[PDB]
Amino acid sequence: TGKGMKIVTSFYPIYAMVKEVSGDLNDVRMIQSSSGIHSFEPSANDIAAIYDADVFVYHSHTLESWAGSLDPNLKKSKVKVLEASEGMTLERVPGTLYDPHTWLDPEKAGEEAQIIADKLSEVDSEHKETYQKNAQAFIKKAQELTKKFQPKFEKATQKTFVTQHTAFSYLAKRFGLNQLGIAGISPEQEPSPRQLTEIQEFVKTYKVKTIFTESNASSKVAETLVKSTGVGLKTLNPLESDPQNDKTYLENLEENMSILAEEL
Ligand code: NA
Ligand code: NA
Ligand SMILES: [Zn+2]
Repeated sequence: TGKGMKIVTSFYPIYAMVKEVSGDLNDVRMIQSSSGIHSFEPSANDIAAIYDADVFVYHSHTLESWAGSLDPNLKKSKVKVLEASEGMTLERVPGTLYDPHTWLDPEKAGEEAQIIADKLSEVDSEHKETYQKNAQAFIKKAQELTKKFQPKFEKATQKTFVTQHTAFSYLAKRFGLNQLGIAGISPEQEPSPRQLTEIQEFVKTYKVKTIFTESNASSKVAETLVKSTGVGLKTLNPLESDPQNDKTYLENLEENMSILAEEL
């Protein structure tokens, strides 16, 4: 063919992971309206752009809540709608609600790459070879990232970190670390400020030096935490936006894995 399969994609970890699985094969574009995956709701335009694509790929029913309820066979469409984490077992929001933030655990990015290739290679049978090997490398350089880093986080310099929202729960757990998010699983679940007072002392108790913000401006509520008791601000990417740059997906995961481990 002289085109490829037109493929729409919810947000970055998906963008990057379909693109890595496809290599040079398909027309992979991202819903790229822009805003923030947790609170984002597709315009009539994006909806029509989905129904217009050959393939649409999202992360999970627990994140992109519109997606279930996309109705191609009714709205006269022929999209393959693909939930890339389908089957993947998600941890419950602690103590109904589940943490979607898989992609940040190198192993789990790996498993999601696979699912992608599988579903892609049933939909576009010819290119099964290209998908399964692109994914295969991916999972391989992911298992290697886990290996490079397991010792880093072993040597500790103690455990705990605090991030702008609750995104690193899966990373942290794969590495013996424990995290605290200023916000809940989504950035719009902001503290209280009774919660703010607790997290304030958590910084003290567990003796934490850097609060990790994002660019993604909407945490003054973090800024104002150096700007209270304690000190120290550094930015840590949950990969919900794309940084663009050139870097691969795993290259960006690794880069923020640097930052976090270097902080010890
Ligand atoms: Na479908
Ligand atoms: Na092929
Ligand atoms: Zn998030």
